[PDB]
Amino acid sequence: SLFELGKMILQETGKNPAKSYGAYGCNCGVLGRGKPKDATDRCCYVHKCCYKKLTGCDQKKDRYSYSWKDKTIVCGENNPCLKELCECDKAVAICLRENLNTYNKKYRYHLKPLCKKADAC
Amino acid sequence: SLFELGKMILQETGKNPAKSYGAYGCNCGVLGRGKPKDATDRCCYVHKCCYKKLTGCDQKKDRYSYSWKDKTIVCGENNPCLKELCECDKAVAICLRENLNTYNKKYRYHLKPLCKKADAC
Repeated sequence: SLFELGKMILQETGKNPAKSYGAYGCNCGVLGRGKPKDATDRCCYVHKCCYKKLTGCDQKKDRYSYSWKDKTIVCGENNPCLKELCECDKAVAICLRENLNTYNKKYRYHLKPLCKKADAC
Repeated sequence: SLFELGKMILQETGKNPAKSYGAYGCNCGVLGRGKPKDATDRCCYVHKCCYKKLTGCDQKKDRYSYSWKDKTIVCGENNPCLKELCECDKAVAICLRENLNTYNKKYRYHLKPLCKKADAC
C-alpha cells in the first residue's frame, strides 16, 4: 500500500515522501507518467511501470509485510503479487536515494507540469 | 481538477492551497486517507471519500465549470459526475475555511508514515 511505499521512501531517502516525491517531474506523483526530467524522475517512471506488470493486487490499498532489519528493505511477503508489489516499492525507494545528488526542487509542482510523452512501459 | 479545487481553496480560505493544504496531515494532498489529525485534516478525509463515489470522471484531471458569485462557490456543470466532483471540491474548500481556527502549521508537511490507518469510507 501507499503506507509501505511512503515509509520505504522515508527510510531510504530520509526525505518527506509527499513533499519531495508527491509532485516531482513527470513521473513522481499521482498524475501518471511522462518523459523523465531527471534520474529521480526516472525512478518513478520505472516504479509506475513496475506497478503495471502487477496482476491482481492493489498497489495503493493492499498492505504487505517487509523488514527494515539492518536498515535494508526486505520484502518477506508471502503473496506473489504482494511480494512483487513490495519489490516495486523497495526499488523506487532505493532508486530515489541513489539519485539524491541530482534531485532538483525545480521539478516540484503544484499542478501538472509540461511533460513530453512517456513510452509504453 | 486540481486547478478548480485549488482556486476554490484559495477563494474560501484565502490561503495558498498548495502550501497550506498540499500535504497537510494524513488526508490533505497526495497520500491517501489516514486517520485525521484534526478538523482540517478531516475535511480532506471527507473530500477523498467524496471522490470515491465519483462515477466516470477523474477528479485529478477533469475540468469543470463553477462560478464564484457573491463570494459563494456555485457549481455549474451539466455533467452529473463533474457536478458531483465540483460539489466535493466546494465542500472541502468550505470545510477548510471553517476550520481555519485550528489550522496547524506543524501538520503542513506531516510525515504521512506517522499516520494511523483510516476508517473505510
